[PDB]
Amino acid sequence: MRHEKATRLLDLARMLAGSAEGLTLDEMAAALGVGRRTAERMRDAVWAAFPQMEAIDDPPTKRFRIPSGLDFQTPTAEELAALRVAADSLRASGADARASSLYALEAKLLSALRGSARRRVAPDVEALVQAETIAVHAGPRPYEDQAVLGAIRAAIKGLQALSFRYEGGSTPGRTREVTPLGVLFGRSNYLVALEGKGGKPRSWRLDRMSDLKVLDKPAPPPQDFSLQAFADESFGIYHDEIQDVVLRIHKSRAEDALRWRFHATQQVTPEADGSVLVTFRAGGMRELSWHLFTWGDAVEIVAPQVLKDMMVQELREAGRAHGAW
Amino acid sequence: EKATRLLDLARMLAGSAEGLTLDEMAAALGVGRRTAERMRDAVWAAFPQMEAIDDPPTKRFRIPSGLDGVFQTPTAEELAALRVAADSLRASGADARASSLYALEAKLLSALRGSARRRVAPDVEALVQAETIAVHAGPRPYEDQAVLGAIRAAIKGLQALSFRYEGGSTPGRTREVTPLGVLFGRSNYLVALEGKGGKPRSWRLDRMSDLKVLDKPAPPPQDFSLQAFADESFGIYHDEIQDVVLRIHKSRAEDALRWRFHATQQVTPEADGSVLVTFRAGGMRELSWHLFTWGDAVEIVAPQVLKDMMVQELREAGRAHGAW
DNA sequence: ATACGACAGTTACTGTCGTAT
DNA sequence: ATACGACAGTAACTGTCGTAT
Repeated sequence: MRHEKATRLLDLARMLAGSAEGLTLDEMAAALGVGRRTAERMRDAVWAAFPQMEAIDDPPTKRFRIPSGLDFQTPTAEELAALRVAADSLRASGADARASSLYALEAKLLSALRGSARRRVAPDVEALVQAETIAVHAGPRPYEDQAVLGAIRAAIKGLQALSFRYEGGSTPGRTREVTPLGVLFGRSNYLVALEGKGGKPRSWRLDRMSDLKVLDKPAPPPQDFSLQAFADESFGIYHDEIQDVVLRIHKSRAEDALRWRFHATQQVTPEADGSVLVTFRAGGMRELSWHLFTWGDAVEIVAPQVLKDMMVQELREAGRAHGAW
Repeated sequence: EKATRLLDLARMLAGSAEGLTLDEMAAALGVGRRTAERMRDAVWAAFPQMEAIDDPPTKRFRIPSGLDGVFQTPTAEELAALRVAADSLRASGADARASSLYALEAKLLSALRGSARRRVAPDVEALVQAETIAVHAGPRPYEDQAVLGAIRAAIKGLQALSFRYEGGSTPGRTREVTPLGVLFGRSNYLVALEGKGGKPRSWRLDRMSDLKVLDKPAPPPQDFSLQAFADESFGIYHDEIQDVVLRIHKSRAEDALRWRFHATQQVTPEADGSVLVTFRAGGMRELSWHLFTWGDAVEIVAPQVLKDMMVQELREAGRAHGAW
């Protein structure tokens, strides 16, 4: 028996899918006409592609099977359109990984409708998807190398240390052992991970990570660590000292201020004089100084001093560099 | 990667509903046309029910059945991707877009068999807590289901929409337009033509009320792609389109390389180490806000309207904060 | 038993180029 | 326009063989 490397994967997945009790490596090798070792490699491959694949030990041996795992109810165009423009927005940004997964969810999701449903909602969704676009922010393009990303998620799922060369941060070029905490998709993307004894989480730019390896050591994360909370410690990406920020939006821009997102923790309070008071705690003053720049003259930096300072040092730096003086 | 591209192709042809050209299979897998032929010849062996449909003067190929149910089950990774993309909008402020993906997620889990759903449910939950998307600060989008509902309905009926627009030059006038689409962004906008040969202009959804879908045909142009219109600006605002050209000093040069300024982009390393960035777009304020991010490391060489725009807003805030 | 590498040695995929019905 | 070889040159696949659970 046989058929070429590319199609043997479907052929083996189909086999483990239609087996009740599972097949052993020597059963696969005989059904694939390939022989023990590369059937192992093929079993490898389809487990990668079908994480639903389970193995059952009836010792001494071991049998592998893909259980059913599916039973459809034909969602709406706007649901589908939502999914597509979602994925469209992501590949438009350069987030090829997040986009890929969503395009794959779409393909399998479409295929699972009937002859009728598929061609019937088709022009519906593309009508919608053309009548919707997400504006793309200017900024850095995220590194989404599903090799490095797959390695992170692998280590995280396993409770295992991740290892990589990092070209950044005070001593480039060299191999680093971390406890991976999570992935922070932002301007670029970041590994959130503890390095070394008694560390506290640091941000590792995916742009700068080569040569990942999922080590065989346990690296559990602190039981008290929350990726969200870690992200919410800063106004943007940078984790400075966490400041108490106090801003006063002029009345001219109060309507905006009252329907605006400054931080996850914001309290906005309207004032009798029509101005609006904004308080929140966060690091990332520079990143904050930038956004305040888009408020023009309608914002007063009440607190903290260090914000006031960086706002002005930033201002005068561009001001001479473009001739505002 | 490359062991599953045959299977990635077979999924694409089972969902395409009318097929791909032999050459757009090559573009959605980055393969080169000849390679794709062999992929097609091998998908056909795995999926003999694949139809070949003439669409002159090329062919389409589609799997009309759907795959085996084992190539259809979505993974925890894809499920988690939907959620991270849902929770990203929920957090943004964009609760109408978000609840269609949660609706989709819901109908995906429900379609799993019981014992399968309970086994993947924790794998995704763990997946969604190891990943989060930074929410940038900015306006909380206005997504009134009834305002969006009205707009889409009109676009589906190719009908005129009339609303009262509290903004612009005579606020309160109820206006009748041809709705072309929606630009989701800082706040959200209706892009729409108004009357005889009008040029497309943007309408804030939060400045709309009294939305009626009238039964007057409102056909759009079909040269018009909403995407083209969106990309006419650097951000949201559509003033006169400028040929913007900047040099990123060689200090911040590696960032300039892996940076997105515009869709009409071109960045090339100059000789002295600088990087030259060129793109074509209106919206000079939003652009000058972004150039503030670079501080001293960017010089504006054209246009002067962007320099005057930068110095205006640079001087506006410098006085406001005590800089000079 | 399976998990899994290191590693000669065959071959398969890639793409370019024609010749077809 | 494809459906297809053919054919060098590139790249992985394969199977044998270790060593570890």
